[PDB]
Amino acid sequence: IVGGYTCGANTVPYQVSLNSGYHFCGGSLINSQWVVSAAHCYKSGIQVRLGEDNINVVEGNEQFISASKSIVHPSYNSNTLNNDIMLIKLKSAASLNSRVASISLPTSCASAGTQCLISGWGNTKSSGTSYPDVLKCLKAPILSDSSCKSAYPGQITSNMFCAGYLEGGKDSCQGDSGGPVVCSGKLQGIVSWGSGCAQKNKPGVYTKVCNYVSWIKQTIASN
Ligand SMILES: [Ca+2]
Repeated sequence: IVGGYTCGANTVPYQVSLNSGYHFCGGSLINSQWVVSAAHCYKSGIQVRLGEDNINVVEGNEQFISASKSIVHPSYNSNTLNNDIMLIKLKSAASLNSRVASISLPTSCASAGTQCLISGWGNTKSSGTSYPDVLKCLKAPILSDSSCKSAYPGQITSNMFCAGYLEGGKDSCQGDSGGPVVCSGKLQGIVSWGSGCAQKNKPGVYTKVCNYVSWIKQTIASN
């Protein structure tokens, strides 16, 4: 997250870290046994880390649970990042409490102008690299589809939305991928892609979760 603020420990209780020996992507806990993330975060050997703030220090509220099954969206296209969403089943159910909690799926899509909370452990610089140990937060609005398509001609599908600031300076970034965009208490987006981080006229692009709720529910019901 570039241009954000330190969330505070366990104030984003649905945020997870995906770990394969190191943090590599975020995700969101959507019930006690399932996480949603970005398909471009797929790999084998995932351990899901819940209840994290500092990802390098054991602080006392963590739950570390390995994945038993990953399901990348059937129509994921790694060249265009269309349908950049996957589901991860945990080997055992998490213990839910005030600091480890699920986030609700949306019943409707959020409109442009809605303010959302984006969070993650990704790079905090637009030029260069600096990776934080603690969770960073950013409040940002959903942008109109016209402004999103004007920023990224030929690249925005119906399964994507833009959020952020056209002036630059505030954005998600590398390492935030897969993490949540929460608006009015619902998961509306997944950190997916962008050109660089926090550049002028290049806002973040997010998977539009409201388009996937039927697939998510059906998949969980059968796996
Ligand atoms: Ca920790």
